[PDB]
Amino acid sequence: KHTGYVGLKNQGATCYMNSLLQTLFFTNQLRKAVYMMPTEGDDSSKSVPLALQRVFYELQHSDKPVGTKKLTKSFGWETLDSFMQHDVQELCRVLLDNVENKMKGTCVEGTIPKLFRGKMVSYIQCKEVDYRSDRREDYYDIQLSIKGKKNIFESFVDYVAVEQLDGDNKYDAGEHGLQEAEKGVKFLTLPPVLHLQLMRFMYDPQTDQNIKINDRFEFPEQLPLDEFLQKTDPKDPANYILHAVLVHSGDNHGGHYVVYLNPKGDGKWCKFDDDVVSRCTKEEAIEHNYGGHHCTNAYMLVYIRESKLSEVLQAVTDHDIPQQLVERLQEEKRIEAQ
Amino acid sequence: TGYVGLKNQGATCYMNSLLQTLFFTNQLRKAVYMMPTEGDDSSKSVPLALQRVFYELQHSDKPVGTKKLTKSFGWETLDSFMQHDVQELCRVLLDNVENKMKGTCVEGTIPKLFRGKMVSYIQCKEVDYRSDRREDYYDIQLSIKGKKNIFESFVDYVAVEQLDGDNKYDAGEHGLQEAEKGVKFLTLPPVLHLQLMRFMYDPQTDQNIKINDRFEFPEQLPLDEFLQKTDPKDPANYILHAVLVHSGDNHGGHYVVYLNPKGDGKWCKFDDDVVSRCTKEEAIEHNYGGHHCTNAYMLVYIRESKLSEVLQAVTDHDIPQQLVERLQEEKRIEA
Ligand SMILES: COC(=O)c1ccc(CN2CCC(O)(Cn3cnc4c(-c5ccc(CN)cc5)n(C)nc4c3=O)CC2)c(Cl)c1
Ligand SMILES: COC(=O)c1ccc(CN2CCC(O)(Cn3cnc4c(-c5ccc(CN)cc5)n(C)nc4c3=O)CC2)c(Cl)c1
Repeated sequence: KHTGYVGLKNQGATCYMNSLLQTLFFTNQLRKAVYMMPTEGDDSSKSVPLALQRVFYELQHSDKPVGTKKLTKSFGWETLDSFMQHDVQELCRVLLDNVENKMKGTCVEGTIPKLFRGKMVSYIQCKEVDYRSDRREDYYDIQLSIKGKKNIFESFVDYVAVEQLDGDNKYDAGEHGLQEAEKGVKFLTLPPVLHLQLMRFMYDPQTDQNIKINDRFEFPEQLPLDEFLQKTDPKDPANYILHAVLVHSGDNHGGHYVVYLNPKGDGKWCKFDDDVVSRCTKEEAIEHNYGGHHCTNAYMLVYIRESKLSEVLQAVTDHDIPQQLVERLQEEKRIEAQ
Repeated sequence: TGYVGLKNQGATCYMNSLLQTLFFTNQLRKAVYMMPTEGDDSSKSVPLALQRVFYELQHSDKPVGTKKLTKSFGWETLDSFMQHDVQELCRVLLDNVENKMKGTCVEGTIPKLFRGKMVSYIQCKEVDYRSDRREDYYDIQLSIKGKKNIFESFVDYVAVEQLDGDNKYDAGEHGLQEAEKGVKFLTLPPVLHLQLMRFMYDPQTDQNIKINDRFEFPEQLPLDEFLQKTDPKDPANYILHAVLVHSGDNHGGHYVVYLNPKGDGKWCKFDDDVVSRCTKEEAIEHNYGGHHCTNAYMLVYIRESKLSEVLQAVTDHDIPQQLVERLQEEKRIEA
């Protein structure tokens, strides 16, 4: 009510889910394209696209906290710990893959790659012979190492750092035999919506299963990324605006998951805590989640390219929801009300 | 502390708390070890799953897992535990074990430990008719809204209710009559499970909401004046054994339990895998509530006179060799 935004019910150990759902919902261009999916023939029992349409609809219209049971049912994560055994980016990929496939053949085909997909090069360059292997790869999200790094910039420096293949890890160069080489990645494109997960756990033998890295890790409100591009572009520099901060406090999957957002990209932040949505300060959304200098910190960041902000966050009206969809969900709600 | 914890493996809410609370019911634990579970399916048996959890809590150096248990009684959905009160889960477990103990040398352990008796009376005002009927109970739900403490809650619980107007009592001959109904406790069990009514329907909305009001409970609880008839050689004096605590507003809040397992006033906090010695004030007064939203929702009391028996020592010998061998082979196969 207060903030203009409604929250999501707490209905299980769904960990990152309500955070990710709010984050996706406020990707306005995505929300609109999801509204356009042709789901009239869909089975309301099995359709992930319809379930996301329903959730987004309620988030746009409802005054009361929105429920998500049909959604988790639709993509089959219903056990006591099914969310504990997946990272947030896997849930994102399930959701986005479903709706992307559903958009095939429609006027919004390719929305998901347009918003979230970038491209990178992986190379192996032989040092002592002349042979290089190049592999262009798409990515929808980036996992950044934080252990030993102070900020996003050092994480990106680490990401594109050259690795040496020598000694017992020499590269199989085919007819050139075993060779000393160097292996690394470079960014070719950065997408309009940039999903960064921070590596906040670590599966090491010395730590048995998984411990949470609670170290301080700084991210800026404004992130410039041109220097990590293979080739910059003067008519659109890679300047990114912080949009979402998904936060975990505690040490285990019983910890507290919340998400901070400035949904208009205007620097005015709210905290989304399941059913409770509250106005908050910039400091509480950003610095306070850097981590102890004490276990409350960010594990995922969403950035939007400056040049794409107005389009990615384009206004959404009630009229943007097609009439059939509105009547189907209204009838669901009337059937429930009886 | 000498005590091991339980793994966080889901939104099990009160389960780990209840589990520790029942494990440190030493007499219950011993009787659980004695159940004849040798022919039981290691996947179907709730009694075996309880034996296995208890054994691990007694021996393991590492946080103890609970998955075979939750499978055994089939609460495996995302919100299985959100839709049940703690006393329902306790009853599921105790019904399972009690039934398994039928026809065994420990038959009756569950009622002996947890089952008390009250009388429910209906007394007619204008005619001469009184109906007395005994009811049994394993737990008591105490109203806290507008109650200062446990004493006032018990006073509310035995308070007389008027059956008048359009809810007159249909006694048997005198016809519809104006009467008054109430309960008195006939007996109080050696182990007293008290759930506090910490949620209520709020008219201002239309959900259940959590009452975070202050509510006091004592370390020593005299309950004689709530009996129908007292016993001058054995007054109903109880000692606080467990404080099951919830902090927050919702089932995503934080569940912990405080215990003094030996009845000696040396208190520990059980937070899943973390078991930490703590002050008496942190177990007791700090969980009264008032304005964190951290407070007791369940209390376990033990009759003073029964203390040393309920908390009788349990040794490795008390676990039959067949059960030990079965669980050992179970963890051998896990390789
Ligand atoms: C046992 O109790 C705990 O210890 C504990 C419980 C919950 C949490 C919070 N949740 C952590 C996971 C989450 O999905 C964020 N997230 C996602 N991916 C990660 C990868 C990573 C890197 C590379 C690749 C290959 N391409 C795949 C994954 N690594 C190394 N760490 C993470 C990570 O934290 C969402 C929040 C934490 Cl922090 C600790
Ligand atoms: C928005 O609110 C929340 O999301 C919220 C979420 C979790 C909790 C904590 N959990 C509360 C339930 C718990 O089972 C304790 N418990 C048990 N039985 C109760 C009855 C009662 C009375 C009579 C009868 C008929 N014989 C049956 C039940 N009533 C009226 N209240 C309770 C109660 O609190 C365990 C801990 C709370 Cl406090 C609030």
